[PDB]
Amino acid sequence: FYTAPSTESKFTEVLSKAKLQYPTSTTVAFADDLLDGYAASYFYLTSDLYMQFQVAGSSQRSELREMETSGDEAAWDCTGSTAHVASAQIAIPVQEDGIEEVTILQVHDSDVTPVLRISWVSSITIDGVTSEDVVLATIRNGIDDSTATKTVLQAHTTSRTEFNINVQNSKLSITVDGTTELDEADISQFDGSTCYFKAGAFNNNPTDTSANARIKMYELEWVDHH
Ligand SMILES: *[C@@]1(O[C@H]2[C@H](O)[C@H](O)[C@H](O)O[C@@H]2C(=O)O)O[C@H](C(=O)O)[C@@H](O[C@@H]2O[C@H](C(=O)O)[C@@H](O)[C@H](O)[C@@H]2O)[C@H](O)[C@@H]1O
Repeated sequence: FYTAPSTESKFTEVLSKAKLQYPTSTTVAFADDLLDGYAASYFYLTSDLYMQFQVAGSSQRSELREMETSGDEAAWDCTGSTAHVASAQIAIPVQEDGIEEVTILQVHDSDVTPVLRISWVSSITIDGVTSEDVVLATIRNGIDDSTATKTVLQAHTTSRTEFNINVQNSKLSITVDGTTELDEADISQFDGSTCYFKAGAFNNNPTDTSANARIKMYELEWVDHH
């Protein structure tokens, strides 16, 4: 009985440029499936026109993965001269008890490393400073370095928030409601990698593997320029 996100033309283009993964990395719905009215408990359109992702379990996901309209997977040069831009209007609800971190946007390499995760976190400690209930940027220091650089972007609000990721020429910037919160972070450690965007709900390290992470997107698009 779930309404499909494809019924809203504001999502037609990104869905044509996406495939849906759930509850792990396996695709459950390709672009043509998504455009043909795909809907389920973990991926549906709310009555007020949010595309809502929901998932439970450790490291489980309901996530769109960037695709080309050709059906090729997106695999752009992570540090190339072409600008790649993802924009999303996201409402992060108060998360259920036991939900501790939810990744909502990513730049992922074509193998096994997230270049960037934007995530909500219950708590984070960065160089001795503890922040509670914030939205975080995490940039991995390398493919062979499991550590990452972390930057608080925003105090969590239930309000619809505009996020923009701009990647170009080995730098990455993030704006939140129009304000730069990460200014040209270096990602040269992904020279020679290819990359793609992801958006949705990716549940990291829950303390209740039964609780549902839930994320709502009012707008979502990804583009490039030359
Ligand atoms: C890292 O995030 C991982 C996510 O949780 C998902 O599993 C994703 O699929 O892969 C991400 C990744 O590998 O980058 O998780 C590790 C971790 O949990 O061990 C983080 O490494 C720790 O980070 C903290 C910190 O920087 O605050 C350190 O205190 C700790 O010693 C580890 O370095 C990593 O930063 C990243 O979040």
